[PDB]
This record gives sequence, C-alpha cells and structure tokens, in this order.
Amino acid sequence: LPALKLALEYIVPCMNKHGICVVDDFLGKETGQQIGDEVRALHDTGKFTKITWIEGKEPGCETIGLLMSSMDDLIRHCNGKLGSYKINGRTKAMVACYPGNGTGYVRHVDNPNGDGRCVTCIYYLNKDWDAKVSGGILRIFPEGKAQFADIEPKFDRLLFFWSDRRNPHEVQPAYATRYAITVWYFDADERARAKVKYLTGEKGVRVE
Ligand SMILES: Cc1nc(CCc2ccc(F)cc2)c(O)c(C(=O)NCC(=O)O)n1
Ligand SMILES: [F-]
Ligand SMILES: [Fe+2]
Repeated sequence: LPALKLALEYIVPCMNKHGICVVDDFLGKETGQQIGDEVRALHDTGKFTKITWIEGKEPGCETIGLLMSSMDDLIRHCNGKLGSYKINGRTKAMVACYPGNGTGYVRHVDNPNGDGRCVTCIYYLNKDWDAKVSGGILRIFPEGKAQFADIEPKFDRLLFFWSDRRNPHEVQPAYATRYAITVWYFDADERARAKVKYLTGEKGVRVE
C-alpha cells in the first residue's frame, strides 16, 4: 500500500513528463465491484439527469467515498510537485453513464478558460470491459506530443491528466454501458480569480 512511493516515484514524474498517468488495479476487485453496485444503484434514485454528482457521504455511496478518499491521499502525497500547482481542494465526484448505443463524447478541453481545475482524475469501474467489443476508449491528444494516447475504460483503472488546453480528449462510441467517476482538483491561484470573474462556487448555486 505504498502510496507515498507511488505518488513521488510514479505519478509525479509521469505527470511532469507526459501530463498523463495510468494506475491499474487501484482498489482491487472486491472494492471495484462494490463501487459498480453503488453506481448502478444511483439509477433507482433517479439521480441521473447521463451524469450525477456525488459528495461521498450519501447513504449507499460510501464505497465511492472510499475511492474519493484514496484519490485525495495520492494528491496529498504529491503536493507541491505536480507542476507549480497548489491543490487546496476539489470538485465533488461526477458519475457518468454512457448508455452504450454508440454514444461517446466529442473532443473538448475540461478547463479551457481557467475555472481553477488543474488535474482531472478518472476511475473506471467497468467489469470485464473489452474495448475490442464495447469500445468506449478515451483518446487524449497531449499537446506537442507525437501520437495520441488511447486509454481503455478498464475495470479498477485510475487516470490522471492536466485539465487545461494541454489535453484535448474525446470518448469514442460505447457499445455497452460505460461508467466513470471523475474528480477535478483545484489550483489555489487559478481558483481564487475564477471565483472573482465566474458564477462558480457557493454563489453559483440556485435557490428556490
Ligand atoms: C460526461 C463527461 N462530461 C465531461 C465534462 C462535463 C462537464 C462540463 C462542465 C462542468 F463544469 C463539469 C463537467 C467530460 O469531460 C467527460 C470526459 O472527459 N469523460 C472521459 C471519460 O469518461 O473517459 N465526460
Ligand atoms: F467555493
Ligand atoms: Fe473531459
């Protein structure tokens, strides 16, 4: 369970070099399947509008909370070494469902205009996923780098990449149901001025 070694000796150098880092078998089969059940259960609450946002404290979402906690640990152990960013917080977890009728997601930059988000963190929970059959590959186009990077939404896979213009990415069509959980980490300075100019933050919330 050497998270400090994983962070300093793998995640950090990997991100500084490529701006993309893949960590396989993050939480183990049992934990990953637990997350799968929690995520599929979100449907029966009618939470999906498909995406839903999870804080982690919700009843029936505590394994998701475990994942988020683990994610936070790795980031905490990195602190100060991921670029010149200073991570002071994150978003809630966004749970995405691609129904699997050829539905993907068009090429886009997560944070093109500086809303504070510096690192994207994705966990995939698709048990026995085969991208040969079911597709759903995430293709990232790292800025200036040669070829693109194809990343299978493999079960229990954790992915990190820069959120800014350096990593335009698209999700290729899914031919089976494809779930992912995403958290975005905030850089202190970028986030500070983002609250100044954008309708983001607590003030960004609608009241009845
Ligand atoms: C469903 C989904 N939505 C967004 C952005 C939506 C958004 C817009 C504004 C916001 F403020 C917050 C979120 C993504 O970027 C990805 C993605 O990149 N998936 C990669 C993957 O699953 O492999 N998927
Ligand atoms: F806030
Ligand atoms: Fe994205």
